[PDB]
Amino acid sequence: AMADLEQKVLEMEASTYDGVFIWKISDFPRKRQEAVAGRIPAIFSPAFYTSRYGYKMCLRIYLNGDGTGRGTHLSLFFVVMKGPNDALLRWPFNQKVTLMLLDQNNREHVIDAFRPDVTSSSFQRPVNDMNIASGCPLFCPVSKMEAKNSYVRDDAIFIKAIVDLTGL
Amino acid sequence: AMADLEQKVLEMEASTYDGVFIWKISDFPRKRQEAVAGRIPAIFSPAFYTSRYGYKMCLRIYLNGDGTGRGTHLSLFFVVMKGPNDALLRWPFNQKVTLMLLDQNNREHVIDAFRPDVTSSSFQRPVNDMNIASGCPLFCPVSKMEAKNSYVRDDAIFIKAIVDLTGL
Amino acid sequence: AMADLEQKVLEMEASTYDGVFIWKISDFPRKRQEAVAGRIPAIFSPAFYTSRYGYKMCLRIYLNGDGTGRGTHLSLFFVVMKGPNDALLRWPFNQKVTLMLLDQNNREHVIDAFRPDVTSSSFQRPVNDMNIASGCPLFCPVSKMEAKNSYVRDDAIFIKAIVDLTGL
Repeated sequence: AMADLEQKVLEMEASTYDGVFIWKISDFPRKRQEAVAGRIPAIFSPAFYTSRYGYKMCLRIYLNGDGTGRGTHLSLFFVVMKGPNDALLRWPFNQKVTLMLLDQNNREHVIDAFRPDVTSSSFQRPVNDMNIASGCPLFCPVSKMEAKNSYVRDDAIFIKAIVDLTGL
Repeated sequence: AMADLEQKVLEMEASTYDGVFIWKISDFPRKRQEAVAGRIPAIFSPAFYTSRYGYKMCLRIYLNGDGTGRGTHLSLFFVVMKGPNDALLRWPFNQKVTLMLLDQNNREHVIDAFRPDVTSSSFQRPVNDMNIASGCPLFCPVSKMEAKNSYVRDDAIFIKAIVDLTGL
Repeated sequence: AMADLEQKVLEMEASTYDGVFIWKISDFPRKRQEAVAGRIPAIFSPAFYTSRYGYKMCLRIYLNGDGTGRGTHLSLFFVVMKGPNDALLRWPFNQKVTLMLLDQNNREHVIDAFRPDVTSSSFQRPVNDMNIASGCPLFCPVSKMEAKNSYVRDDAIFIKAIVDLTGL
């Protein structure tokens, strides 16, 4: 209950309530290796929300890829989580989501966006803590970022997510 | 102790600073019974604020009623609390307050509102931790909500408070 | 230890993310003496930010003065701190800053403002936890506030900082 409180505090510290989230991933080189090695393929980010009492969401990343991108790309996914106020929200979750890998030279960010499918189980009201993730298996070529460039800086990268709030 | 810190974290986690607060009350059936039994007549909600450094407030609810509503209605009250920045605020507190019991079918919420009386002890600058509560003794007939309907769902209800910020 | 987590909780509780910060200093008389006595000349305030992922900053105050104000005035300084997202921000920090000592009678606040100098090391990207502070050595005559008046009330004063967000 100390790592539980510690974890809670850590979660609160990272939460945002306007649909915009910036996830700094430090110790990049080590985590990158742990992915390549197959020890820790993926990492979950802290949770964030669409509004003070809105949808609860988090991100999941595979530094060395997943599925169609396994070993060739950085795969990034969006996750709808069971939120405390789900009973008050509209389902399925259907807000457009934009995912980005920030260029720390601020000249060319890697960006992609997707429209949730109303028929996918990924966006129905959560029964478990997290619904099945969905996103970009081929988000970024390992060569592009990682292998230097301006995405990795001082052994860290920044992932940014923007959830369109239209209709909320 | 660890109970002190843990309590602070919970408070911080529930705080809002824009005059809007949604209070989710879980274990509704049990709490409802504890009120009917007379063991725990009322419950206080976590605190929320009108602005980052605004008035501090909380709600107090009697699942089996208080005063004129005892045994017949759900009584809901508003409470002005001693805030850390009270010295910088205007007194008496005189913002219009709207109290709601949310319909989880989102079609017919129970709603009431009141205008604080500048002559009431309930709204003067707090001397004690909490001023005398003020609100709605006959907020909602026990029959309406509670006894099924669409207010209680999966053993929980949602109370919402909106403090008008005109002039702040 | 616990003091580590307790400290983090304290910092989170005080943080703001819109460039506006109000610092309540309690036990004023005692702290004032500790300054006059030379035991504790300065005090740092909790940190606050320009935006959710913006610059990290704090204030430093000398209740009995510093440098040109030592012994005659209250000296107040602004501090740019190493922030978690500095890599994504523009450097040097060059936002106009307004510092205030609030009149609790709300009629005459002590106010001053300054323009960061793009050539000062105080505003370059932080290498250490905190850059050199800069601000107002002659912010307020010890006679004005402190010595009574309406700045000190119930043994407390309020310092307010407003960071102009133009261009951010």
